[PDB]
Amino acid sequence: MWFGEFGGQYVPETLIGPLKELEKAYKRFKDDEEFNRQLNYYLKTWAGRPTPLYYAKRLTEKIGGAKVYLKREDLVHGGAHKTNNAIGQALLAKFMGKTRLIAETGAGQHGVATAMAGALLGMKVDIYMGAEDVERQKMNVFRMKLLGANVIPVNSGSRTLKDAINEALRDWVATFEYTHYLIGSVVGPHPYPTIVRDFQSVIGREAKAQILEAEGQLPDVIVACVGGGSNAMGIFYPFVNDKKVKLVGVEAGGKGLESGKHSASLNAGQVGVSHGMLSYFLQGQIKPSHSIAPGLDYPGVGPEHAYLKKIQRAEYVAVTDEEALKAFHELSRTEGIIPALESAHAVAYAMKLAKEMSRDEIIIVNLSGRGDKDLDIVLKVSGNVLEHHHH
Amino acid sequence: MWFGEFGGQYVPETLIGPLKELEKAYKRFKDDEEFNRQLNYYLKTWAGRPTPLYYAKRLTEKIGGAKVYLKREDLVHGGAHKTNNAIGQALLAKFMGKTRLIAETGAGQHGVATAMAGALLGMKVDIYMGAEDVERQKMNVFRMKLLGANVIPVNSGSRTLKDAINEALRDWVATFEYTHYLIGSVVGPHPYPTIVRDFQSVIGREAKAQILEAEGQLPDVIVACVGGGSNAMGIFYPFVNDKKVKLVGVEAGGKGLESGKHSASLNAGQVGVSHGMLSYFLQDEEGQIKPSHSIAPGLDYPGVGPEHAYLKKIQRAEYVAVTDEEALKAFHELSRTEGIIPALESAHAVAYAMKLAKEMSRDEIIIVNLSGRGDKDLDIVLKVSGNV
Ligand SMILES: Cc1ncc(COP(=O)(O)O)c(CN[C@@H](CO)C(=O)O)c1O
Ligand SMILES: Cc1ncc(COP(=O)(O)O)c(CN[C@@H](CO)C(=O)O)c1O
Ligand code: NA
Ligand code: NA
Repeated sequence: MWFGEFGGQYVPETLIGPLKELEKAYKRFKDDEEFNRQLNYYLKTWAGRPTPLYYAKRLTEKIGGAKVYLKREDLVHGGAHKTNNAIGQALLAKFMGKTRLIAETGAGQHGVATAMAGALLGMKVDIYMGAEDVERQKMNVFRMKLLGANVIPVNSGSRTLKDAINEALRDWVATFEYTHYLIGSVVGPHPYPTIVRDFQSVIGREAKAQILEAEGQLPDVIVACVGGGSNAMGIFYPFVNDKKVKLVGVEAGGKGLESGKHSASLNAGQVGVSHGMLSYFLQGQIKPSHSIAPGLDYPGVGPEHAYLKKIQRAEYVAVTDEEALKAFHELSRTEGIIPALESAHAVAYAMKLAKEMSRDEIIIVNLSGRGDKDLDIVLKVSGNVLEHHHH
Repeated sequence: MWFGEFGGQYVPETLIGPLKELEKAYKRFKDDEEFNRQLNYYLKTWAGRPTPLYYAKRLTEKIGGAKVYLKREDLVHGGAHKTNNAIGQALLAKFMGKTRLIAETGAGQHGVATAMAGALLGMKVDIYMGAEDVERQKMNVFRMKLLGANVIPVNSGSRTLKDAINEALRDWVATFEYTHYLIGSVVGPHPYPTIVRDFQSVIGREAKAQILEAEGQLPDVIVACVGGGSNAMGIFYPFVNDKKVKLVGVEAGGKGLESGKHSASLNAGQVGVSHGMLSYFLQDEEGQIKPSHSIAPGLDYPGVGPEHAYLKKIQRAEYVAVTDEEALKAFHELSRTEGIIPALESAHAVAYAMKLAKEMSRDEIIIVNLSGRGDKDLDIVLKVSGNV
């Protein structure tokens, strides 16, 4: 239910019924032999798990400090970690007898992942997406439609991710008998922060096994970008009880923390109740975020991160648009890996942190997705660079 | 060198030395423990091998015939099988002491794969690409630039893949002491058809282990699309000596085999010589190499590898064609039914597998090589199919 003070289930009575049935089913099926037979089968044969853990040898040597490893969620089917949660919850929906999936999306990656998982399991898919996001993500919207999903543009409110979540919750209240609302991050009312984190925890379990195989020891630091916080919780959670392992979440610093154009909810947000949970939200109404990374757009953050921040188990930092863009280019040129702009925030901070650390020490960076989806954004900025040759 | 009467080394004397040195180096490193340790390390940790073998259960049940399995080369780093060969040859080049990679590309996929492998290994990369292809593939050209590679637009001739290969060979003759020419398909003079097939054979070795693990038996048919022929050779080669396993290569039927707008070199072409090999080519009465057409950008090489010409000759493999229309329907079908957006090249294989499955029995098994993912093709499909 709660993570310290944070999280909870602060919703109207119309949502209590749907959420209670979801909790019961989840407790029912999470450790069921037949459910896990199918989930592991799809994660293996369809999604391509396990993803590798890659030693960024050239990057490590260039910086001249700590060893930089990359957990390669960019290689998951769909090109992002979102698929892990999409498969888990969609299979849960199938086991519950649901025939329809709905989901919110901002960047379009979770919408694509949900569309993919729904197509896989023969379920109807409607994706709620803010009209301003629909406009910025033409090709992800087209991907969703190719996969058999319908994209419902949300014209209410600010026409962004927060509004898409609002419309999806309204839909689910009416249609929960046959519809499962597939939330895409560790956010919303209980049991969603737990369910999404549980379905992303495979990342950390693989990473722990892989780093023990590669280095004979646990990492000194784990760095992941934090939007809502699902990829970060996925890689963090299996290391939480290893006190050796430092955990660093990287939020979108945008145009600077002083500018008020960022998505650093943990850093500069206010504690409040929204979307059925107590957590940090940026504001005194909740406002749309800003980041070069379309995926770091949720105005709040998961309550388990708010908890880990308060008990000082994880540190949370910010990286600017400029810094993330530099890391996008650096990783591409140095390791031949084009990262998602979300993931590039984590790469950017890991590079700064590696410089200050010892050559015997180990950083794992969660590479939450690949950057094919971001090429239009990077082309637009790269085309506008003045004297690109000598700079 | 020869696959029956096909293959050879039809190059000027200036390239015999470089090809001899490559052949010597390859024979040495192919079975070297350290070379193979490093290659397998990069294929595992960087490229993400093994790729899974996926049972397309919904597609199988919709068609109501044979079991359709998909070898998921769409999940290799870069999104296509081209990476397997790019790493192999780039590592070979590094072991030979070379500092520079050059490569041809038409669709841009091999160009990207070469740029990725060169970036990984700290080598300079120049990609030769026909100006007509540069214009069609601006995002792949941009990918190559992001990876640190220099794309050289080829303005001579027809300004397509055949002209890029000619310029690449021109470069290599002058720069071979420090440059490796990283050919992207099972084409060119010996030893390239052999080397590329060997570096793609991992696909078939995995697929064989995976199908035995899944079903306890070898497949009845293997279906792969055939451009130059590398993804097909990769999945075919380990099953060649298994007599019961049928091999089906799928060429681009384009607007139709009678339309004169296709890339079916085995089905409709003539025996000829180009790019250092004796093989099947689409060539006119003047002996000149015709333009290829296909909705799939990657099925644009106007010939085919000599090992496929051989397998056709001895009737070990069958070669068929699938039209633009059929490939496009399969692109949509797979996306909707299995949640996998395939490359348009791979969709040719999917299209034929769907036709072939319907005729066959429910107990029988088909493996389709899904050579790449379709993210690169979304603009093409948006234009041709339209928005929804
Ligand atoms: C590749 C990638 N990496 C990271 C994130 C951040 O989300 P997380 O903090 O839940 O991992 C996103 C979010 N993307 C969400 C929100 O916009 C979506 O609807 O697609 C992403 O697409
Ligand atoms: C995804 C995919 N699948 C299949 C093929 C066909 O080539 P093959 O027959 O060598 O596998 C290609 C070729 N693509 C080549 C030739 O245009 C390139 O330079 O990129 C491809 O990109
Ligand atoms: Na946020
Ligand atoms: Na051809």
